[PDB]
Amino acid sequence: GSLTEDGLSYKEKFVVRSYEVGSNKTATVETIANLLQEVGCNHAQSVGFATTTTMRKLHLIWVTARMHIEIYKYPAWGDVVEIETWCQSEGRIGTRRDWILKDSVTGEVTGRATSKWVMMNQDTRRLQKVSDDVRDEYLVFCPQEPRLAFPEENNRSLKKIPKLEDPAQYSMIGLKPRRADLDMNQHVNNVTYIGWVLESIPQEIVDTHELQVITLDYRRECQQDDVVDSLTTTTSDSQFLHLLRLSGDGQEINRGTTLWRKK
Amino acid sequence: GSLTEDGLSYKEKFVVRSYEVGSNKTATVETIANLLQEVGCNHAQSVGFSATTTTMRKLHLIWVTARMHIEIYKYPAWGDVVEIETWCQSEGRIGTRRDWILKDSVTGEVTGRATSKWVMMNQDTRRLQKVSDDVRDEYLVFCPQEPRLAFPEENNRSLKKIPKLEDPAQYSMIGLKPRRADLDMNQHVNNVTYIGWVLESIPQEIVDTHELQVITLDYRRECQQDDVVDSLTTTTSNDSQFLHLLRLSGDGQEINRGTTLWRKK
Ligand SMILES: Fc1ccc(NC2CCOCC2)nc1
Ligand SMILES: Fc1ccc(NC2CCOCC2)nc1
Repeated sequence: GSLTEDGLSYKEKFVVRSYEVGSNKTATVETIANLLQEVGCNHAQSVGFATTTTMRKLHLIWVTARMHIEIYKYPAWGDVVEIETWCQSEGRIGTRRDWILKDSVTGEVTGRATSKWVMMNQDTRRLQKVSDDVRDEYLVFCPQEPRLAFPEENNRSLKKIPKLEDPAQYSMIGLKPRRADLDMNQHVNNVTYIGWVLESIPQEIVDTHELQVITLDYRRECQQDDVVDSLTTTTSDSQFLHLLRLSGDGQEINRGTTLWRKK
Repeated sequence: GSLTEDGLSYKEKFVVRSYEVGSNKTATVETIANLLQEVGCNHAQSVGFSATTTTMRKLHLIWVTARMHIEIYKYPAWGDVVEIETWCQSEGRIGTRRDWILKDSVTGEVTGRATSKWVMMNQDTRRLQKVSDDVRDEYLVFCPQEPRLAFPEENNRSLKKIPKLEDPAQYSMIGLKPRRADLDMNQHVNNVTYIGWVLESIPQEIVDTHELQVITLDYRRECQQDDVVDSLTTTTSNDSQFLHLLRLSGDGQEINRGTTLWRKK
């Protein structure tokens, strides 16, 4: 991979692997989500980071608040997908990371994604606004004019998500992470929550539809010793409302929505 | 990736990804195992098995893993390039073998090696069977004719018999179940998931203070997408050795047995 000519964005090419595809021989949305985090990580490394010097001094880290992905075509096993990524400040609210996915052979846009990140103290887990000190440290690596993967006014990436009401239409209970679900810092990888959300969608929907859009809000982290319940209700194309909560006390960890198109 | 000059083996380079590494910032043994299956798949495709032969498709036969044996000297770090070479060899009518050698791309040093035994099985009845002369002749033209072994040694750990763990187990992880990411393109549980499940019953303190050097896993029965598994481990031993057993949560039907060898960091 490499930074682009202006040094304000980053591109990387990936060849879709045999174990990365589902039963239609195309990349799963979890493989796509892993590729998004890998290209994001390579972008941060390329510009010297993903915490700044002031963030390290104050024990602050970036945490995902929201992930939104729209796929038009899933790349097939053996296909090359090119992913471009960039960051932008959202004032003191936090930061945003966007991605564009393209078919390497045709140059056609096959997907797009956007994510909202908030600053959090590593130890107390207290959310915070971004200080002007940290904003100045990453502004030199971001486009100055707004650049959006989802520019449209009133688009799906900014819609409020309601809380699923019991009883859920579908459920998958007792989900728990194994060591492969953890990241290098021993926290549950953000992509695992995408998998857990999808576990409560009936297999018949998966067999007859393709996932077009997924919006996921992250409220609380699942610990390596926690147990999760995945809940889904049809709200409709087929649309669903999702809720992930702790198996015991019912504490919310995520809420989301999915939109599926008939094959 | 590409077939080598003689067309009897295949090589491919991989850059270790951020989500592929553990707490030491080096590739997990499950990432290594996924890379082994990917290079094996690319080798089959390169020689026209886009991995069953013509006779196998006619007779509804498939290759299934009977045993996987991996030894790692150095796990590649996040961002490192690892080169993997793979080849196949017939083992008469018993089945086939696939071997791998892992190297550090920069130094050319061997950092790991693996070997696997595969048996023929009817896709529908699940009945194991011997390799016919016709099947053997269809893949012999893609294998080295002289024996080529990743574990040539006359007393290697890749061929040792594994006993069945006796209850009570010293350690256990119960109620393990696959999610959609654990399935392969044919909706079967990926062979690498069983490696993860075996490792779930090793205490975290061993993982934090030791590095996994060797893993030998026997595959007896497959876990369905709706089955539930229990992972059992007992210490048998600076080095620490363990005996492992995976069995169905309900009736206790064995799905895998294995051994691991760990060295102190
Ligand atoms: F845009 C991103 C997305 C993820 C990331 N880093 C995490 C993903 C890999 O292991 C843990 C750290 N950085 C930037
Ligand atoms: F050498 C090998 C190893 C595994 C494999 N099987 C593949 C079946 C589809 O999912 C990816 C793995 N083929 C060849």
